[PDB]
Amino acid sequence: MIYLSRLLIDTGGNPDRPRPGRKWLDNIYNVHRRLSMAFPSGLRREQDPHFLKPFSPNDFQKTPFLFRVDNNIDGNDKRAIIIVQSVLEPDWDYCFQNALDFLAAPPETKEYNPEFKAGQLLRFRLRVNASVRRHIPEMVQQDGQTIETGKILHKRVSLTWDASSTPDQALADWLAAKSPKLGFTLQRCELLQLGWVYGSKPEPKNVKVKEQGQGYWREHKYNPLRFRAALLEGVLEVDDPKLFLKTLSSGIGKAKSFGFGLLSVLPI
RNA sequence: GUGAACCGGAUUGCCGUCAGGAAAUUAGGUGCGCUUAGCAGUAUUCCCCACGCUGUGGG
Repeated sequence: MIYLSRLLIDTGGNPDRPRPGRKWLDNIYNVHRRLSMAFPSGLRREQDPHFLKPFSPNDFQKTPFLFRVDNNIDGNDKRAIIIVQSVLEPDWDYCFQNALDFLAAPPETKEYNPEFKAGQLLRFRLRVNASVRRHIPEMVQQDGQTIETGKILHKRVSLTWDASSTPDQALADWLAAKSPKLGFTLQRCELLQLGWVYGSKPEPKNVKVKEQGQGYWREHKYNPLRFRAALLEGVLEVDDPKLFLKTLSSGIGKAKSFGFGLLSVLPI
């Protein structure tokens, strides 16, 4: 079975007061870490019932869950929705017990058993990371002059199109190229949002040796994280019920640890 | 093992009954925070592993 969970954030109100929930969404790494803190081990929960001990990733279960962040929901109020799809039951009352300021509504969870027959029309929403891997010559310095270096870099960069092609056509072709393998066939696809997603990651770096021995003194260095994001919505038709269920709960692209793979399907 | 050694200033006691700081006070007169900007139609996306001469998988 699948577990589907929904979280709500205000992202509104008085701008002259602290808003930890709205500020929490400025870094995708922080969002991923906070969502990962919702799956504690059976020993950590017994030892620390209040989540008041130092946080170590080795004490939390590893499981490839997926999530997406949606915005602009109305009713005279602003809302940001976080939708999480997982293969395990989340523990929201352990993750947000000391951070109830973050949310504007209690978390909700439910079961999900999608059974689809062959040749069924579905309405889908999903966000992609438009990335391709290429060999790039290394240009450096640019101190008024460009100096080339002989090394060729294997780098994952953004998807590009020609001057006579619209981004929508390029993305539709790029998705229809792989849609045979995933297990569905498109009928219409339109691009809604195209942009970037940013984040920062801490990394330990050694500085000096310990006089008493047994380790170093260490410090933190921050590494940037940039991704190309494109949101799509449209209609699809199931080819075979076997590969489609594998496409779900797995992702349809890269950067799946930063909310970049999730298929949302409605029966039309 | 020294004008040194042995060596208690000790026993008893309430400072209690008395007291209005009180009559009177406007802190008022004058003042633009103003000149400025796509979260988007791109030409390298920070790191690692495997298969090829771009496609999978992890942060």
